[PDB]
Amino acid sequence: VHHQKLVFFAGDVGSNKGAIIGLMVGGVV
Amino acid sequence: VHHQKLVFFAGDVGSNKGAIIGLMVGGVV
Amino acid sequence: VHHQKLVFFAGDVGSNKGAIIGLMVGGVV
Amino acid sequence: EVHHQKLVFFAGDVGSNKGAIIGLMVG
Amino acid sequence: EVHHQKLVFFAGDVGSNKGAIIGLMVG
Amino acid sequence: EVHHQKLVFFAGDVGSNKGAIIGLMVG
Amino acid sequence: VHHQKLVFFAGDVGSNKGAIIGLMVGGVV
Amino acid sequence: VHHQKLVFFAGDVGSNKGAIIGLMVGGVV
Amino acid sequence: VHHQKLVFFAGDVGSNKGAIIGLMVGGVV
Amino acid sequence: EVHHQKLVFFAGDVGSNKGAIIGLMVG
Amino acid sequence: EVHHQKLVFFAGDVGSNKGAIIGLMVG
Amino acid sequence: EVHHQKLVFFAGDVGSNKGAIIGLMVG
Repeated sequence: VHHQKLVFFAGDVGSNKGAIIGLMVGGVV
Repeated sequence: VHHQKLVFFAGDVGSNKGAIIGLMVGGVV
Repeated sequence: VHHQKLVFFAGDVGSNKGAIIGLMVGGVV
Repeated sequence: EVHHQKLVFFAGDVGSNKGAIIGLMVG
Repeated sequence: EVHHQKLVFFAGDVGSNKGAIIGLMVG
Repeated sequence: EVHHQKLVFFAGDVGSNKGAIIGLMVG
Repeated sequence: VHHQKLVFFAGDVGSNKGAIIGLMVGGVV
Repeated sequence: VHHQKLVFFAGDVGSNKGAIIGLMVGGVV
Repeated sequence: VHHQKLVFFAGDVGSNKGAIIGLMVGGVV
Repeated sequence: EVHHQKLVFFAGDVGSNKGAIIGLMVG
Repeated sequence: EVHHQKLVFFAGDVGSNKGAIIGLMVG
Repeated sequence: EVHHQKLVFFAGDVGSNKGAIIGLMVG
């Protein structure tokens, strides 16, 4: 089982007001 | 089982107010 | 089993207020 | 048993409240 | 048993409250 | 038993409160 | 010759995002 | 010749984001 | 010839983010 | 002669500008 | 002659500017 | 002749500027 670079941003990210999650298994975001 | 670069952004991302998730298995976003 | 670059953005992304998910198996978004 | 909820209420303006507004009421 | 909740209430303006606004009420 | 909550209330302005605003009320 | 209480609010006004004008003779609102 | 109480609020006003004008003769609001 | 109490607030005013003008003859608001 | 204007542009979000956005251009 | 203007631009968010944004440009 | 202006630009957030943003440009 190999998980790598599941979300990849090659450029810039200006503003995050939401959620950025690699792997989401449980909980509330 | 090989998961790589499931969401890939080659350019810029201005603003995120929502969700960006690689792999979504459970929970509430 | 090989999952790669399931959602690919070659240009820019201005604003996300919704969901961008690579692979969606369970949960509520 | 009540668990794992997200609630997003009132994205715009609310003029007047003369009653009750309650997020979570238990019992 | 009540657990794991997120509540986001009133993203804009509220003019007037003359009643009750309660986040979490237990018992 | 009530546990693990996040509450975000009133992101904008509130003009006037003449009633009650309570975060968490126990008993 | 006598203008009085042309707009009368006996109760409460929650929010105004528009125009409330007594007497409108010229201009742009 | 007599202008009085052209806009009358007997109760409370919660929030104003617009215009409240007694008498509007010229200009831009 | 007599202008009096053109806008009258008998109760409270919570917040103003707009304009409250008695008499508007020229200009930009 | 150009006078007495009010301009309210872009009440929501703008994702991306790659061109020109100009309030007032004279000459 | 250009006079008496009010300009209210961009009430929400702007993600990315890669071009030009100019309030007032004279000549 | 350019006179008597009010400019209110960018009430929310700006993520990224890679270009130009100029209030007033004369000549």
